[PDB]
Amino acid sequence: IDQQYVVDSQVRDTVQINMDIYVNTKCDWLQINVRDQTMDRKLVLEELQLEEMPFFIPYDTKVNDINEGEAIPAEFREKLDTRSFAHLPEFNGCHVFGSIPVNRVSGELQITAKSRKAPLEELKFNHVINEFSFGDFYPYIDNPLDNTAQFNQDEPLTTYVYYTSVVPTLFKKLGAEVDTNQYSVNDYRYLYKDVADKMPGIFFKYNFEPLSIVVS
Repeated sequence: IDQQYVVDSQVRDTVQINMDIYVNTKCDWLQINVRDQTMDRKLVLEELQLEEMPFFIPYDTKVNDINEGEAIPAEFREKLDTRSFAHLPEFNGCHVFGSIPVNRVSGELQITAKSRKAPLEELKFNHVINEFSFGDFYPYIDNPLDNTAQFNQDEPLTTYVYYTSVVPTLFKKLGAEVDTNQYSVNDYRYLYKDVADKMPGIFFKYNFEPLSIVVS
């Protein structure tokens, strides 16, 4: 097995963004938007499920603002109920998950407060990314943001921005019909005082590289 760079001929027009995230805010305060070069902000309503949860950071999850044994405050381990398989505002949470078809062009997925705006007290953008991927899942996949979390109990209104650069791949062991992609990422954070982008939140910027990696 060897991998080679080739010209991204046959550029697909669209790609699915797959997401499974916990946000430390109740669902009904949240809005999720997509925008790209071609279009103005489109509200993502029907493509995602938003479900109330007690916010928690799962095990086997990188806790990725180490700077600001165990970094998870034991307060934020998973709460259970008899039918798992009403809390402190510390545990306000929303499980956001689904797959969104977007144009395969430079764009951005935004999770922010609905905005005459959510009481800051209620807003906390601590989050856990269980999945964030592009295209069809495949056995070799290794997404940088999967199983990661950011939290800061002292900075709830922190804005997190991820810049993801997406590379389409052809694994000859899988076929060309499967929409396989991998990405690299660089990360930014902004304190609320600086942001006061005018509304804070969690932002995934994405662009698609004009090459492919062929795996033979």
